[PDB]
Amino acid sequence: MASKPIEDYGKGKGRIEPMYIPDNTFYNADDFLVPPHCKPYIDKILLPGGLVKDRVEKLAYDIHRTYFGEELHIICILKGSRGFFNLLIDYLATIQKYSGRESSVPPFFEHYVRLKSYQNDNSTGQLTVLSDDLSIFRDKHVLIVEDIVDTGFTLTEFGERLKAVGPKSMRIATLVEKRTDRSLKGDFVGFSIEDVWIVGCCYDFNEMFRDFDHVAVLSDAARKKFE
Amino acid sequence: GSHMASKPIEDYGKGKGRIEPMYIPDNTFYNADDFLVPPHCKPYIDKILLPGGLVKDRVEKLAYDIHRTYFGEELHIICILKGSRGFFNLLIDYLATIQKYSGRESSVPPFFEHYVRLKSYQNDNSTGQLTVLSDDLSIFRDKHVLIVEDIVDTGFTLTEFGERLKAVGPKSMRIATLVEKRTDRSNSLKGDFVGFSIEDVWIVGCCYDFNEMFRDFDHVAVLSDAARKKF
Amino acid sequence: MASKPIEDYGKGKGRIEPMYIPDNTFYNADDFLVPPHCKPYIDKILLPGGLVKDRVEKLAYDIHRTYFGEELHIICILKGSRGFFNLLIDYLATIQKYSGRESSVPPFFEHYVRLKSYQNDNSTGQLTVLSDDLSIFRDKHVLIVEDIVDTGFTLTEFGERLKAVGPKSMRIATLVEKRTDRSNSLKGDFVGFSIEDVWIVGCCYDFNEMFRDFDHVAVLSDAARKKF
Amino acid sequence: GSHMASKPIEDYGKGKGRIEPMYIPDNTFYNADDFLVPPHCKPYIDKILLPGGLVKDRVEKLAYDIHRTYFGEELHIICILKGSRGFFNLLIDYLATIQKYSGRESSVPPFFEHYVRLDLSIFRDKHVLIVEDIVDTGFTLTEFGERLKAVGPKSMRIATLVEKRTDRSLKGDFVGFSIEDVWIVGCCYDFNEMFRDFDHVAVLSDAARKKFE
Ligand SMILES: Nc1nc2c(ncn2[C@@H]2O[C@H](COP(=O)(O)O)[C@@H](O)[C@H]2O)c(=O)[nH]1
Ligand SMILES: Nc1nc2c(ncn2[C@@H]2O[C@H](COP(=O)(O)O)[C@@H](O)[C@H]2O)c(=O)[nH]1
Ligand SMILES: Nc1nc2c(ncn2[C@@H]2O[C@H](COP(=O)(O)O)[C@@H](O)[C@H]2O)c(=O)[nH]1
Ligand SMILES: Nc1nc2c(ncn2[C@@H]2O[C@H](COP(=O)(O)O)[C@@H](O)[C@H]2O)c(=O)[nH]1
Repeated sequence: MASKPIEDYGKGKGRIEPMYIPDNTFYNADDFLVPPHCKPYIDKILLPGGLVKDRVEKLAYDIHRTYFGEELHIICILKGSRGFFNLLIDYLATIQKYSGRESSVPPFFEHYVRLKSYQNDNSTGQLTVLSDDLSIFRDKHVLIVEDIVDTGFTLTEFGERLKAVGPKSMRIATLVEKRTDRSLKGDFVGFSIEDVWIVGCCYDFNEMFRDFDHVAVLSDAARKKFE
Repeated sequence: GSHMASKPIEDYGKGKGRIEPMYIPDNTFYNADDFLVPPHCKPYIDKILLPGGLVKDRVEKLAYDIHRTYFGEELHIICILKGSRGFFNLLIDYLATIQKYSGRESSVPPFFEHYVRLKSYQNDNSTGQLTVLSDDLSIFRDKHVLIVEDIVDTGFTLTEFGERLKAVGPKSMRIATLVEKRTDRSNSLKGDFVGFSIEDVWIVGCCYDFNEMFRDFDHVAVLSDAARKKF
Repeated sequence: MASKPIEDYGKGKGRIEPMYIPDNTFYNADDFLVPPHCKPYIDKILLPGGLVKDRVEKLAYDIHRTYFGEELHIICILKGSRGFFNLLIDYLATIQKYSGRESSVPPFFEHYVRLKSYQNDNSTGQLTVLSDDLSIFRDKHVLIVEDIVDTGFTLTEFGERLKAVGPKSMRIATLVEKRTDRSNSLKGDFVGFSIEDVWIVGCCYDFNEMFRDFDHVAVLSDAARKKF
Repeated sequence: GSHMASKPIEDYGKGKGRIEPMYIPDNTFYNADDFLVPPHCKPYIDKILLPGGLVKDRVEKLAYDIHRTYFGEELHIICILKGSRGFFNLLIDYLATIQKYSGRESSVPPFFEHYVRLDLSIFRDKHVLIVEDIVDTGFTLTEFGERLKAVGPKSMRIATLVEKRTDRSLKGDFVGFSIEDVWIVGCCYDFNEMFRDFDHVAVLSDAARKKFE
């Protein structure tokens, strides 16, 4: 199951659809443990931390099955928090420890890549991305992990830089994808949500939600407190 | 309810002053294909009522609520004896972690865990077996007691046991349960620390089961016709 | 492989030996998190709780290798929330959830049993606890789980009762065994630690509820025995 | 015997007033057969130095010690981007659980996490805890410490999982273990990715070393 044409990157072709969270749908914050300093800025919860963990477990099972028997290289893109990647790796490590333990099944490799914005030399002057050297990914099966997909610009621009070194396959894992006017889709996606700005778990806003372990929409009270 | 430790014995089973459980509306479910389900349970499960991670987040919040109610007090927790998957094991895990990291409360006796059976449990002294109480409840005289139960459907087991416990004169009596079913029955028993309020349906998964069919199913669901038919 | 002659019960034949803890060998209690109320009764620690967890993970793996692909019935000699059986089952459940053959092997069964034949105390909706009738184990592969083996009399007696219903195989898992001065003394098949003959508290073990929140294992002190 | 945040800056690297680390005597090991080890690692692992569970129990105790020292104060924790983030991640995990279940009695802003390469203005007048996987020569923390002192923090302490008894120097304030002068791998340390899925700590064998050097 690990081979996939390079031209299918960003299409989510043949993927298992994410959990769908309908528009303006939430849980009551009073039903969950929330930090006392965040209470004044949170009244509703989008994704409970426990529901995030159940979907990340399922994505790790889906990933382990797609690459079983193959050497896998997982890239952690350094945008915002490292939260989602850490949780995903923890479950993949546990599954690896038992499923397929009896073989010369080489364990997965982890890699950390940084990005920097760059203005190309063309008549539009539009932005793109510059990466760390990626030559080590030649002829490898690569999984790129990103906290959330919003416009899809980061993974589109990054994707072209990685295509240039000729990897064997390229897929995307992300915790959330937004339904927006704002095209690129992931292959292993946790949730599909409405077009709103979220915080909590691996997301933040000026460190105000650094100890909040559930996902919520950024409120006007938080924007105000801060600004 | 919660809050102040002391509470009139007469309020047992009324859920007075409690923090209301998470409300799960009638006929509301999740897609089983979004979660990890054992292959052998798949023919019997199309929809999930409560994902296992949602169950754990609610148990964490109930452990918080309980700790705040009994802050600075000696607490006796009576667990209706269940197996490894019972609700009391997860609740105790969270209460033990909160207790271990509450440094300012080191002078308060840590909680005491007790096991009860609802029929006469016989034993032999000093033979190292588990101490399970049944006929003699005298150790609870003048103590703060919390009874922990997997689910309140009719609650008759808790009403009958509660009348026996009252006769020894405990200082306070409260109930913790993961799930309470909605009923039109008047004056039905209610818990004080309740995880979820659900429609009156029969559930399996997590601490619940039906002829061992869902012994490794880590989410809660309504017992289906195909599973009822398998027997 | 799951097969094993019934007469080999209690011999520990063909086992993987347990981790050996030498005589008078301890860790400093100041290096670990200990409940303040227990601090006056604990100066040395025998087994840190994380060392207990690493050995339980290894035992679970050993058990999974022995019974892979077979129908397994695990007997918990009744204990509460801190019993060794709960921790063992947590790791066995994880290996089972990710075993590699989750559609082609039957998941294990858990049973709750009393040591002696008392009158059943069962009722509808309550935990099934077996006492007087052990007949469900006829022709089954059975694993009996106990917190610790000292003299071995408990498991010898219970063992004779289970042999009367004719199980397919019988093995024993225990966290600790004691190095007592006997010959032909019962021993387990999946054992966490071999320790010197001393009386222990902490984790699944206790002494008059004094170590109910103590998550490491230690020897029982005279200060502790004095109090009570 | 103190658990208080204030501390003179000139005490940085001296380990003054610390709780000594667990002492692991020279030539003391555990049998590797008593633990779960990845099959591909087995031929390179002669014996184990520190079981993963022993590491976790020591990190939990360090986290408890850290929480008491800064209780009620705003704390800024720096993860030095040198080697693996394994030790920092485990330490933060325990500190976060203690914080979530500790004093819901107001104020005390929860701790902050920061990642530094190898600019510092944000640490002026702050309580700072610098986290490093292991201390060998002490050169990394001596150099970085002089740059941090320049911005004028309120206090500066160090947390590290292991310190080595090298040949006759910098010491941390919250230290897991004291070991002999050997090169280690596994759990939160690695060598050419060879021990990436190994959950316990061992000494790097010459067979492993010679595979790359
Ligand atoms: N906190 C937070 N960050 C977001 C959100 N949507 C996008 N981002 C950030 O913006 C980055 C760029 O996403 P893009 O628009 O390129 O797809 C993401 O990697 C993420 O860090 C959001 O809703 N909340
Ligand atoms: N599996 C399952 N057991 C239930 C359900 N409702 C009640 N029970 C069983 O009935 C017992 C006593 O119910 P109670 O008296 O507390 O309403 C519970 O401890 C539980 O084992 C249900 O929906 N599913
Ligand atoms: N707390 C504690 N209980 C023990 C110890 N040794 C034996 N036991 C208890 O004594 C029972 C009988 O052990 P036996 O001598 O029959 O093997 C065990 O099941 C256990 O409950 C010990 O060192 N500490
Ligand atoms: N894997 C491993 N890395 C070490 C060891 N000793 C030192 N290092 C690496 O060397 C870096 C600098 O140590 P220093 O000599 O500056 O104290 C550490 O942060 C760590 O990444 C060791 O025994 N094993």
